[PDB]
Amino acid sequence: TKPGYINAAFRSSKNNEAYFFINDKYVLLDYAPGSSRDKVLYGPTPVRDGFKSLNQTIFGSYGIDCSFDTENNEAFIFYENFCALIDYAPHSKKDKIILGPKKIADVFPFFEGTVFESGIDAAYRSTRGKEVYLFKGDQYARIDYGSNSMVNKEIKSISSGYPCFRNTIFESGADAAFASHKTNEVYFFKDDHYARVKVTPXXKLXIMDGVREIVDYWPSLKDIVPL
Amino acid sequence: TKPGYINAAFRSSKNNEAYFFINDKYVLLDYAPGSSRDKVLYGPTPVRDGFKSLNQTIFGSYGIDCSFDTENNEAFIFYENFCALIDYAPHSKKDKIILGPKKIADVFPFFEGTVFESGIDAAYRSTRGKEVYLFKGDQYARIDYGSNSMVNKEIKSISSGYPCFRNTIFESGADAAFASHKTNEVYFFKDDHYARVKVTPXXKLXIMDGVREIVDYWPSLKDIVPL
Ligand SMILES: [Ca+2]
Ligand SMILES: [Ca+2]
Ligand SMILES: [Cl-]
Ligand SMILES: [Cl-]
Ligand code: NA
Ligand code: NA
Repeated sequence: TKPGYINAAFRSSKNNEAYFFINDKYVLLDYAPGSSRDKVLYGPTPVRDGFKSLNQTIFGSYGIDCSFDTENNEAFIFYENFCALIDYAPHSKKDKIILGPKKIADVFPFFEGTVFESGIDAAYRSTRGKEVYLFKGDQYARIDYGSNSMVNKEIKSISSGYPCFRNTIFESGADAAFASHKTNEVYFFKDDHYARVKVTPXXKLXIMDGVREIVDYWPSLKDIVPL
Repeated sequence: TKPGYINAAFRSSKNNEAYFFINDKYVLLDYAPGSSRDKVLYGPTPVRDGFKSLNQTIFGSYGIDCSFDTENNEAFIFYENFCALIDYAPHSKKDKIILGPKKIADVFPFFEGTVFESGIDAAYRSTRGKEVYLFKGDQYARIDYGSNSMVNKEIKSISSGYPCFRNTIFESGADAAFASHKTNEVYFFKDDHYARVKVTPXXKLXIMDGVREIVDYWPSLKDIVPL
């Protein structure tokens, strides 16, 4: 990810809302999926100011570079080789850390000695059980955070797993991502571009309307992107 | 540093007291300098329990691998490539972070592109002004935290700065160190050994009574080191 662009994202338990992490700040967006009533609810503002529990930690100093909602008001956040499980309390505004900060390889042992050990580019919550897809360069992992294991017991290339990404900028990786409130729809970001994808746990599907520009799709981000 | 051995140390504002950092825990010690009557004041205890402002940080998780006092009830602490200025508030147990957690080359930018950038081995407070000696492998630096600069133009080898360490387990580095309450005496740790040294911001040091065993010098730490 380059300066100013979306480096992390996750879906809120609050309907039709998502947190986007850029540099060392965040934006809370009502990304209005399936309509055009998008609006920025909060931000741009420092992670250290927004989520005070993160203020005097690595996440509050440097921001957050990968994430994904788990369940309820919880989400895993990453910065380089460290990660944390947080409660981002969207109603009470009373964020707390639940786990860590801990090295990725240690919260997720199966990642030790892989490309994810030193860091993760992007991730999103599967609709399926406790499954998660994570991306590092052109590689991706599918995990189960309840069993804390790799579902596909093998780390495979993105094109092997996302044919819709072949001959696109996403074939080689993503800046950030997040699962929509819209069942089985996923957003992938990369530079000033986004891909709205429809997935299905049976390997093969589609990009909806090709690769477009983030600010064309969400005019409310017009001069927030790049930051 | 091998597991169970002293990984960091700094001198307390309270007379003849010091904090020794071992694994993910620490000991508070009346180390009794120039006299005897050593006594363990607290611990061993997880850093995350004794210092709660650090509980949910990389320090609470992994411990401290390098440190040095500055002035008052403050100190710089380290863990790999991250550091933080803390208030250990010895009178009240109400430690708080004052700065960081943050990358070393970030707080001390002259360490950028240096052997110090990825981590520091040991450090001690100079009696002179706001100077500090830091060691990594077999070399060391002399910085000033007031001007936040390097006093010594160049990173020098240990044997060059410390003749007394020639042909000693210390010329290849140390695990930990701290300045004594007793003027210009410094303690250096390596495995089960230690050198009590008489420095003098200059050229000619001397190891008082040779290299000895930590537990023979501090009988109180005898069922504790190694941990
Ligand atoms: Ca990223
Ligand atoms: Ca050390
Ligand atoms: Cl993400
Ligand atoms: Cl030290
Ligand atoms: Na997601
Ligand atoms: Na010291």
